[PDB]
Formats: sequence, structure tokens, C-alpha cells
Amino acid sequence: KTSRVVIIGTGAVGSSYAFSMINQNVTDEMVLIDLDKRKTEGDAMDLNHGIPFGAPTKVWAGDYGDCKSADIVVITAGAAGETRLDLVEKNANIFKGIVDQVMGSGFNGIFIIATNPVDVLAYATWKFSGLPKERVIGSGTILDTARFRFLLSEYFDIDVRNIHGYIMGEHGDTELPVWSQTRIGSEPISRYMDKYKPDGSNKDLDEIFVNVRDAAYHIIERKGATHYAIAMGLARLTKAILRNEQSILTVSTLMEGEYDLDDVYIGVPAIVSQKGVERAIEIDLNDEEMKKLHHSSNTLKDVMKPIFD
Amino acid sequence: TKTSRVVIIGTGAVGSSYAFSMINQNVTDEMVLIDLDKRKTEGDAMDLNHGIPFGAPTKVWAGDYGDCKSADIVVITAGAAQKPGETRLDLVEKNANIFKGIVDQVMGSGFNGIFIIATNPVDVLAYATWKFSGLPKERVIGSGTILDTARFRFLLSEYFDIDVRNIHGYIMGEHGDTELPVWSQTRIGSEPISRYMDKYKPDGSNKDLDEIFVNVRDAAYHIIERKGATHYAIAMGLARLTKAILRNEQSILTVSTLMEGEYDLDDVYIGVPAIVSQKGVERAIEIDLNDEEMKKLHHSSNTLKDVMKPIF
Amino acid sequence: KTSRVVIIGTGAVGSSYAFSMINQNVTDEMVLIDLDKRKTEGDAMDLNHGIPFGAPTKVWAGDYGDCKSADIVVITAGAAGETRLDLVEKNANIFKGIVDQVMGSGFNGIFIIATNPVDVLAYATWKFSGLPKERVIGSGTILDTARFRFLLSEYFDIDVRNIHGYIMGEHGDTELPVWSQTRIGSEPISRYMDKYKPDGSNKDLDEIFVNVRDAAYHIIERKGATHYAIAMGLARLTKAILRNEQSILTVSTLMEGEYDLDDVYIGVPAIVSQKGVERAIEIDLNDEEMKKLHHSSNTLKDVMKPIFD
Amino acid sequence: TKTSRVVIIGTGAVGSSYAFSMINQNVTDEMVLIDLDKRKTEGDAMDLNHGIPFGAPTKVWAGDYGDCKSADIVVITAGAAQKPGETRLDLVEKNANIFKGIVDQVMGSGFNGIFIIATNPVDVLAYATWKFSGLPKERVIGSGTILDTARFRFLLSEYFDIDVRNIHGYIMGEHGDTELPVWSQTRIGSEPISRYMDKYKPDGSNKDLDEIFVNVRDAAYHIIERKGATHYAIAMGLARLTKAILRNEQSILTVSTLMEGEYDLDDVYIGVPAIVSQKGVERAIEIDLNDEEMKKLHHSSNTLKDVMKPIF
Repeated sequence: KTSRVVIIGTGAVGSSYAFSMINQNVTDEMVLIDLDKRKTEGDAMDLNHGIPFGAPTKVWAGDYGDCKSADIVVITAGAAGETRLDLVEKNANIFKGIVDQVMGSGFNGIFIIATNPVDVLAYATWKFSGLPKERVIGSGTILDTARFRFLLSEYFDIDVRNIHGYIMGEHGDTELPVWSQTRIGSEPISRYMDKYKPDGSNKDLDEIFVNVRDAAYHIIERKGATHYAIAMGLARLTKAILRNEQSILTVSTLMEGEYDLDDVYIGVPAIVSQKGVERAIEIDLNDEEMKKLHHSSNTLKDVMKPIFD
Repeated sequence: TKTSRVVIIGTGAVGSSYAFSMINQNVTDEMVLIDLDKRKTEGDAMDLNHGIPFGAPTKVWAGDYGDCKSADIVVITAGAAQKPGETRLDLVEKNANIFKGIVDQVMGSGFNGIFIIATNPVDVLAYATWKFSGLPKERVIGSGTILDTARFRFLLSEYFDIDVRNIHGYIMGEHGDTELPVWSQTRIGSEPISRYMDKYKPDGSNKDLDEIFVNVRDAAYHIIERKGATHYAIAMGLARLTKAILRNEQSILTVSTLMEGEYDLDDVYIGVPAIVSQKGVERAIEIDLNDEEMKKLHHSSNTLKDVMKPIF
Repeated sequence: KTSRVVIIGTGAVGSSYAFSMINQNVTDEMVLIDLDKRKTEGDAMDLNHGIPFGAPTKVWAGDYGDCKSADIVVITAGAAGETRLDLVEKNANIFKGIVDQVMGSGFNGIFIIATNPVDVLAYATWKFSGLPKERVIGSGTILDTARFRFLLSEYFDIDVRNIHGYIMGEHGDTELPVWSQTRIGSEPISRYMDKYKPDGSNKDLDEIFVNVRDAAYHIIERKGATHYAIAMGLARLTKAILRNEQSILTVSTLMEGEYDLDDVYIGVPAIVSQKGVERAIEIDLNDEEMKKLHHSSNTLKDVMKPIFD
Repeated sequence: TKTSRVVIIGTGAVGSSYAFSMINQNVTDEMVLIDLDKRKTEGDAMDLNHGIPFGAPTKVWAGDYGDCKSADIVVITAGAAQKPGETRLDLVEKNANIFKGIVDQVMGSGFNGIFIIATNPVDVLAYATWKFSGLPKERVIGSGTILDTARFRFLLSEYFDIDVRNIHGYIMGEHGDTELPVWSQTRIGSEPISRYMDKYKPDGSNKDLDEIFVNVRDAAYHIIERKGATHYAIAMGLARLTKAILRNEQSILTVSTLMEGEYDLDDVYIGVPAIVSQKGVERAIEIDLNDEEMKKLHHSSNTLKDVMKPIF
């Protein structure tokens, strides 16, 4: 009854994801795969010190054959891409090689895709693997949504568990905040502000969204890489799956009619469980929000159609 | 040393279950038990104090009122339960008298923390504690409808086959016969329940929702009718409230707090969504209610005041 | 990959065990069985409030058929027995009925026995069930040993994790402390005392053991029942099994040559895992300790031989 | 408010990994990052400060020395690493100078907590911190051999296929080349390892035990040889030590502390089993050693004093 998570890519993202998981105690077994076998052995050696400190996760450097019994394969590997276009091509090539090797092992679990552009690469994984959409999941806007709630929690001086807001769309420039669905406790945000934040403005809220949208940029400009944040997001998603939570997370999943979208992976609130994505939830959007969501879909499709038939 | 301490007054089924939940959840550093029967309470503490060699480090002992001096929280579970030969008012008078003595003994020790009241009727006795202690309303909290709301969300989580953390509903008012579900504010994820049902619960009926609320309202009665007593449920609610205070959450819980104008109510403790933290109840939140909900909440308040009026 | 624990008996012990487990979050599913079906439904109703408070264990009142997929069946039920002899007979009768119904369901997991006399009833369960010894385990001296370590931890003003001592034998009047194997950190207790407790005496240690031996008596004389303590012990044992710990616990297991004992369940240090008891550990005993252990075995056998062929 | 705060000085791989381990383990309320490059450290803090919306409530920010005033613990990971063109003494001198400035800035803020030193050479720099701070030895602790001991127990747990909590062995001495396993005190459950092996490990050899110790001693070298750096391992050890202090465990950890007569050693920090609690190191425990072990421990102490002597 043991669980196993395989991590492809032991760069900053994969290694931080591994370390978050070991400290949170989410899976029984974690297998690390990457190109440089000697290096990956070193990565596993450094990571494999949890047991004598009360963190029982077993961690080792493996190969694609170890995916056969894996519940989840998390892909963090990628190219390291001057232009966005060049990078997507390079990453699509990398993903074909990775996904083919995973499927060749007999793997029949769930893919989590972390590598950017995450929506495009989640779609790639779905195409390359031949798996049902429910079992191929991009991290999507999970982190954007977390940041959105965290900033609102600070703005309202209330527990983040009582902030209810989503970021939808591409994980990137065309993401949108769904203000029409944003609630503080059970009340629409505007009503809550009328009562408890009377000096608050639409300016403040717009600034909050800009802070979310540009967070990675502002981290990267200071320390040259980001990884801890997405690691926490990936661990959250992994727990929803392994613990069969049936909880709502904004992940990248395949549209098959929802929001009048089709044939695109995009970030939407979705029910996540041991089944993967059970349902892409359709929430009511105002006209401007729906327009922004379709713009984001169109944007993604313009990246996808040069790569996929 | 930055340690936390909770004192539990009353080591009957509710107080003992609360202590056991707390020990197993690892919420406080120190737990002191106080009750009338000193020898029994020593035995209660002995039985409860086995967490340490099993990796639950809470220190548990039988104490006295002087041990409240350094306590962060005093949880009162002691009191009589209404018996056939007496009215609701007769019970209020009796328990109010009991609380006067308990609160005087607590304050006499130098205590300067937060009271959590669990004894029924919890709204009336929380108001009594506020009056007797002289403490600010923020620091006197009745468990109120915390368990009713938890049951409400749990039932809805099963009805919709979704994580309970994605169910957003409140039970408000008196903890008892006159409580009300606030269906106009009930959301599944971000959406009003009516919209969610339209989309994802086609075989659902408003009758199912009424059944859910009846199940909440009558839960204690149905447990008691089967096993003669109830205590595990409220123990979990008390532990939840304790955690919000000790961990300084500033989260929304439906607890009993003093109305001073909220919902056009005054001079009454009643169950409402409230921000709870290390400061106690920071704020009673006013959520918009429909006309029928507001009417029910005022009826609930009136009902409470009818049994308080000949004493307070 | 879900785990299931069935509890037979929803009196004080079974209910406290259920409540400890729900709060500790050890198993996915807990099924309650007892004689009064309506009462047991009530017991389950009161216990089943963890979910909305973040304790995800599913709890329900069931029947013997629910044991089919159970990983563990914990027996806490018993008679409520003026003389010790009358009580053992009554409990043996009860256990035959319980064990037959459990085996009739197709159950193929592990039995934990909590009901006293626990060694005799563990042996009964082994006989009645026909299961391998590894999978029939009495709580034994798990609680006695916990008390022993806790009292020593207070005596030496050190973390209980650094106290290493065992209570062996019958869970009852003929239990023994194994002082020759008692260590504070890695040092024999006498050496540690020479250095850090110079005014300590054998008197103090004897008093500590007497306090362990008579703990239940002193609880019962004050509040008329004991249950929280054994609940914590049962939860500890359950975690060792479900988490496949391979940890050393003093449980009641069958002797098949160990300590030159045979055909008796008795409390000894044992390795406990998902396999049940992998090994009864033989530790070196001094002559007096070995004599006490054989006296305890003889005592148990005198209770057993009137009941079992 | 009873909150705990840990300040980390140095936000390179070790300090950042320590912060991330702590956030995920939920050990402290507040974590302040200090390092030389202010803009980078702001970025480090930003990346690390995403625990809250994922249910890890630790507050994390980039700060300055003034934020040490209320800190319970300051963890120093900053310093240079020895480079080809310099000796061990040259590194000691350089890092001792670095520590003088860091410690002066910490004390200048009004700090009155406990120092944990992680920077290598950890025994020498812990002694330096003790000297520079003016604090009691109890409150200045080097991580010492905590990770070596953890690795030792882990390897033995795998060798015997038993829970690591039932393996009882220590690595003592300098954290480095001259550390020693104390095989004469190594126990599997309550029994000496030789006895346990006689009974339950028939294919076992003393050569396997030597191999295990070599694996411990050379672990960092073998990690670095493969991936160029090591940091996750020590981060877990630092989190373990932090937990013992903040949770007031009074548990035995092999950490670096001042010798004042123990093991017939004086005027040196060295790794020994020690009682660790909210008070810091309460006691360096003296365990009986065989003649060869005592000789090795004194050799280790001598080795440390040889590189300290031309500076202290």
C-alpha cells in the first residue's frame, strides 16, 4: 500500500520539490531520474538523510524502469533558450524523449508537469503519453492562486484559509484574476470592503494582481532563479492526489467544452483526487473575465499549433 | 519560557474528551484539570498523563484555582444539566450560580487569559462569564455553533463528494433549537450552492438541504437517543477553537460572542461568524442576510433574552 | 491503498482507542462492532466528527463482514467477573464467539488483543483463529514499559526517548523490570547514577517499579476505570504495524523456544512491522531476571491449562 | 505573544536549505534572513515566503542585525570555504575574522538567545563564537557531529533492518577527519552490538562495521564528488538541533560544546553526547570509553587545538 513519486529532473525545481516532500512526509518512496547519472546519485545521497531525523521517505536515484509501479511522475526537466519560441521547441523535444521512456516502463499513474511553459508542456504530455486527460495535470496557476490569496490575506488581516479567489488562464502573461468570484469569508470582496476596508480602492486590488502576475520576475531579478515557491505548489498538488482529497485547485487541465473552450490545457479551478482531475469546474465569469480567458486560450493555441497537429 | 497552558474546569465526559483530543493533537504545553471531586480528578489526570512516553509531550496534572494564574485559556465544561423537575430558566439560574463561583475563583488567582465556555446553555453562560469576570468581550468566548457549522459543512461535503475545505456554510444563532442555516451565504467553492447544484447536482432537491439542516439541528438528540451521552463531537470543536487562539490564526469560526450592534442585536451572546486569534474574538463579522434569515436570527436572540431576563 | 482498522467493543477502552486514532490520524477507515447495534451506531456518530476539523479518518458502525478487507482487528470487548478465574472463563467464551465471526468474514489481517488478561486472551485468539503467531499480538507490557521509561525520564530529568528499559512477563502481578538491561542514553543505569545521580538508591528504583506495577490499581481506586492509558498504547502498536516500522515494542507474543519458554504468550521486546511480530527478541537476562520470567510464564500457564488443550 | 524567532546568517545553499526544511517542518514562528548581498537575500526571502497559502504558517523575511534583538536562536552558516592557495589555519583565521564581525553585530542588537554554528570548521568556529560573544558555554552550540551520528545510526538501521529509533551509536570528536565511532557504546535495542550480531546477524563481519564508519566519515566528500556541493543533509541536522532547543526536549544529541574537564579535555569545543534543551547545552555527557576510543578522542582534540593555537 506504499506510494511512489518519480521526479524527472534534479535541478533546482526537482530537488526543492524532493526536499519539500521529504520534510512534509507525503509519499513513501521517491525516485530521482536525470541525464547525468553520477550527479543524480549525488543528488539522491544529499536528499536521503530524512530517516534518522524522523522523516521516513525512502529516496534513491533510479531509472525509467522504476516508473512501472509509480503513482505519480513529476516532470521538472527542461532546456537551459534565448527567445520564448526557441525554449518551447527545445522543451517539447525534451518532453517527447522523457514521456516515451516513462510509457515504455509500463507506467500507468498520473503525470504532474512543472516545466514552463506549463500549459503547453502539459498538453504535450497528454499527446505524447496517450493517457486520459484526468491523469495528465500541469501545475498551472496553483502558485499564482496561492500568491493571490496570500496577498489578500495580508490586505484584510485575516487567515488565508478565509480568502477565496482564483487566478485562471495561462500560467504567464495572460493570466487573469477572477474578481467577480473573489470572496472574503462567504461575502463578495466588494461587500467585505464596504464594511471592513472602506478606504480600500480598485487601485489596491489591481496592484495586488500585478504583484501576483510579476512575482517570478521580481524573484528572478534579485536572485537569478526561483524554485522554492513552485516546490510548495507541486507538494500541495501531490498531497491532493495521494490523499484523495477531492479538493479544488487551479491546475492546468484539458478543455473539452468547458467555458466554450476546446483542445487546450489551461488553468481553471478543478477537483483533484486519486483519480487525477475529476472535473474542470465551470464558475460563472463576467463578460470581461470570459473575454480575458478566451484571449489566454487563443494565446496558448498560437504557441501550440506550430508544435502539435 | 513561552509555554502555553490550558486549564479545564470540569472533568466529566466533555472535559476529559477535550483533554484527550488536545493531548493527541499536541496543541498546548501544559494542561491542568480542576473539578469538584479531588480524588476522582487525580485519577482522571493519572489516566490522561500517558502521552509523554508515546511521543505526545503535553504535561497533564490535577490542580487547583491557583494554577489559573499563568493560564492562557480556561475552558469551563462544569455545570448541571436540566432535569425533568425544572425549567430552562431554573437550569440557567442554577448554572449561573455555579459559574459565579467558578469565575470568582479563576479571577481570584490572578488569571488574565481567555475563557472558553462549553457548558450548556452556552450562549447564556458565556454572557454570564463576561458579566462575572469583568473582562473585555474579546476574551470571553462561547463555543456557540462551532460544532453545528462543522456538521453542516461535513454533511454538505458528503452530499457534493468534495473536500470539506471547499464547503462554505454557517450555522448562526443560539446553540440549540433556534439556530439557523444561512443558505443565502452557502457556497460550494466560490459559487452559491444553488448555482453549483444547477451545474453538478441534477438529482438534488431543496428537500435534501432541509434534511441536512434538520440532521445538524437534531444531531445531539440523535446521538443521545442511541448511546445515552455525547462528548467526542464537542471535544473536537473545543480543540479547534483552542488551536485558533493559541496559534493566533485570525480565522473565521462561528462562536458565541457579545452583540453590540451587529445584526441590530444588543446585550446578548449569540453564535456568529467571528475572527478568532490570540486576542480572542477580534471581530463579530456581519454577513448580509436575507429577510427570513434576519427574522430567524432575531427570533433566536429573543429566545435567549427570555431566559436571561429574570436573572441578568 | 487505504488502511482499515476494526474495533470490537465500544466501551471505554475501544472508544478511547478510536478517539486517540482519529486525533493522531493513523488509519484511513475505522469500523466499530459491538453487541448493542443501536448503541454502537451512536458511538460511531459521536466519534465521526473529525473530518470537518481536519482529521480525515472515516468512522462507521459495521458488522463482521466489514472485517474481510481489514488490515487489523482490535479486540477490546469483554465481560462486565468477581474472581479472576471467573472473569478469564467468561472472556475466553466471549473471544471464541468474536474470533469465529471475524474468521468467518474472510479476514486475513492482524489481531491486536487489548482485553485483560491480555496474554491469556492473545493465546486464545491465536488458538481460535488458526492464524500464524506473527499476526496475533497482545498489547502485553507496552503500557508498563511506557510507564517505566516515563518515570525514569522524570527521575533523571532527561527526554523519555533517551531512557531504555523494558518490563517483561505477564501484563499483571508477575511482571518484572529488566534492570540489567536498563540504559540511560547508552550507559547502564548504575554507571549513569554513579556520575549524575550519586544520591540515588536501589530503594528509589524499586519504588519506580512498584509505581509501574500498581499504576492501574491506583487509577482505578480513584476514578473507577482506566482507558486513556491503554488507548495510547494500542495506538502506538497500531502505528508500528501500519507504518511498517520494524520497531522494538514489548508486546505479548508466542514463545517457541525463546528464553527456553514454549507454548505461552508473554510480554517480551519484539520487532513489530506490517508483518506483525517479525521476531521475539532474546535479550541477555541475569539469573534472577530469568527466574522471574519463568515464574511469570508458569503463572500464565496455570491460568491457561484449565481453558486450553 | 510567546512567538519564537530564528535568525539565519548566510543564505547560501546551507542557510537556504535550512530555512526551507524549517518552513516545511513548522518549527518556528518567525524566520529572518541576513546576508551580505541585500538584494539577493531579498529574493531568497521572497522565494522562501510561499509557505503560508500552502498551510505552512512560518513568517519569513529578509532583515538586518536589529532583528536579532528578539531572536531565540541565531544560526550562523556564513563564511569562506578553504581554497587551494591557503592552509587550514589560513581558513580558520579568515573565518574567525568573519565571525568576530558577525558576532559583534548580533550582540550589538541586544540579542540574548542561543547561537547555533554551522560554518566549517564548526568546532573551531563555535569556540570562536563563545569567546567573541561573552555568552555562557550553554548558549553557544556547534552542530558538531549531529549529522555524522545520524548517518551512523541510519546505516546501522539498514544493516540490521530495524527502526533507526532502536539504533544507539555516537560519532564523537572533531566534525571532520579525526572523528571516531564509539563502538564500545553502540547498542541495538538494549544490547551491545557484538551481542546483537552474535544472535541476529550471522553473515556479519567487523569489516562491515569499519565500512559503515568509513561511509560516515567520507559521506560529504562522496556527495561533493558527485554533485559538486552538499547542503540538504546538514540542513536536516540543523533543523533537528533547533527543534530540541525550541521544544525544550532535554534530549541527547552529539553537538559541539565546550570541554571544561569532561573526558580530561579543556579549552576546546568538540562533539560529544550532550543534553540539549531551551537552556542550550545543559550538560556534556561523559560516557565510558575504551582505551583506544579515549586515545582517538584526545588525538581529535589535539588536532583542533593545533589549528586554534596560533589565533586564540
